[PDB]
Amino acid sequence: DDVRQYVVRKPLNKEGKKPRTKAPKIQRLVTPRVLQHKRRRIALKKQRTK
RNA sequence: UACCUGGUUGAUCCUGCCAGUAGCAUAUGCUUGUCUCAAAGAUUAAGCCAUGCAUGUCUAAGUACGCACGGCCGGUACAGUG
Repeated sequence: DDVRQYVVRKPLNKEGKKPRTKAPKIQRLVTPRVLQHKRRRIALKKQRTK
């Protein structure tokens, strides 16, 4: 199940302003940037072993 | 600039100190137009202190769900400034 769907968005409301629905930034989530950071560390292990 | 002068005697030559003489540091008195640099609560009390200030800090890169903002797009997890 993708946790991106189940984030409880905050239903803001105020006068003279367009409707707003804020959601928090999920922390400790596996993303293509996170995976590339583990690949970089493994590559440096190869470099200083060669 | 490697310098002396007055004072003991009726007069003399000495010993010897007193006073004079020049700088330099603190205080003080009188006087003071221009211009440059410039010390300044050490001395006595390392005594006592009203009040204000003298130490804070964010980049692309630790953590943003403050609508606090003008503004995107609207199922976009997080647009940005903060």
